[PDB]
Amino acid sequence: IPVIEPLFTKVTEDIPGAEGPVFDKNGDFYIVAPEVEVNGKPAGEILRIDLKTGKKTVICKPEVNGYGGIPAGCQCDRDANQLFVADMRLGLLVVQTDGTFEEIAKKDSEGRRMQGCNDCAFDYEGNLWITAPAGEVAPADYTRSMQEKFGSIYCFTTDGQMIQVDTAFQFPNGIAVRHMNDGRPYQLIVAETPTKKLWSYDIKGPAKIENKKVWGHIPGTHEGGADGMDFDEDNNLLVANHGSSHIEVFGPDGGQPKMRIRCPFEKPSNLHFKPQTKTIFVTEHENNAVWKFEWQRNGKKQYCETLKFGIF
Ligand SMILES: [Ca+2]
Ligand SMILES: [Ca+2]
Repeated sequence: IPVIEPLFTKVTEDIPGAEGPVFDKNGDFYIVAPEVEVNGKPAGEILRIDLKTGKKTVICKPEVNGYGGIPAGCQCDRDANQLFVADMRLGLLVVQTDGTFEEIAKKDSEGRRMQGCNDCAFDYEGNLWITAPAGEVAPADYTRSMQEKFGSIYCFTTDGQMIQVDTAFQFPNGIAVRHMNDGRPYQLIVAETPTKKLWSYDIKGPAKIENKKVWGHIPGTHEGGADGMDFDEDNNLLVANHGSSHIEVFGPDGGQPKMRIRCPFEKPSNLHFKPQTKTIFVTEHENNAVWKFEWQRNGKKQYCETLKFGIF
């Protein structure tokens, strides 16, 4: 498998569990520190990063009823400059740039207790596909599906429904949506970390997925596996292979990686493209830092970059 070794330029450091890199509608960059703890208890943070200086500013330290969150994944909304954050203790949060937030769901559409989330992906229709590797949200005792298969998948629809679309995953992690050229969502890809697998489904409609299938295989026998993911403008899927020192590159059809990207660290966690560029910002857990490197092409436009009132 061809392996490229681009130059990684340091962005910022010392972010415990450095995760969920994201750009908002203004081009501002955000990172979440899920593993920040105070006295041994969760006290995760959502930070804004000045790309010019690398200086960190924590805008939100989410907590509901004394229970601190473990914010791990992000997506920027389109109709409003706000962030949808997957939290391992609080579920789905909507965080404003001013630092204020709101917990989206205590229970799903079936009245079942919500599970802690890790990452999410907006389809062009506005539906948010979320991975829930943890057990029930706070105040429930913290649990995560690294060893047992109780991880779930949700779809938070445009009409405000938190619908559980599947379960029994061994730590569902990164997630991405494949769209047709005309913009129609048609395939959901989900990473199952420890199993070294990437799963896929046919998106039949909002919160409607069918035909679960092992779409791709993650290299290595190291502890870890597929973490964060995203598509480039050509629909190639870059996946951070946590613990492998590489970011895997899958073709439109999946299977085995058609290329790998060597990182100057062992634990790449998540990644995100800077709008209108080839620049990929990468978070990693070896040094708990953020880096950036140039990819061969631009990224696939995020839902937040699309237009509600566009013509084409
Ligand atoms: Ca993740
Ligand atoms: Ca991303």
